[PDB]
Amino acid sequence: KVFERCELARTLKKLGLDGYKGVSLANWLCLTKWESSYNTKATNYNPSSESTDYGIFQINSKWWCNDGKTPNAVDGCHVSCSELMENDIAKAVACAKHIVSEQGITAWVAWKSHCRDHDVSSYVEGCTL
Ligand code: NA
Repeated sequence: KVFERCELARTLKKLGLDGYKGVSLANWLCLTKWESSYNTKATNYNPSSESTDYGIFQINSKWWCNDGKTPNAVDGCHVSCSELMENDIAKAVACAKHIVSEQGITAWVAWKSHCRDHDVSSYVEGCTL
């Protein structure tokens, strides 16, 4: 599923991400924009660790989900990487909560590069929340 921005905003808020461990909704919307363009089926190969980033949060297979093919890997979220690409982002959100709790918001390099020290208020512009 590719989300519209405000549709995603509403979904992330319903799933308890607004302010979760100090990360505002608009920050999550900026992160997911730059990571995946709001596409739940986004994938990107990471040759540095021969791994793949999956779904709207671009969660990596070396650490956080099982995909079988990744060498020297663990499954921190106890989930198949496929489940992090479901149209229903519930499992993806649960795993993001785990990641941010364990490693902090800086776990997402895309957030550091595009969102940190930027005004991200525009991500909720025109959304009913
Ligand atoms: Na894994």
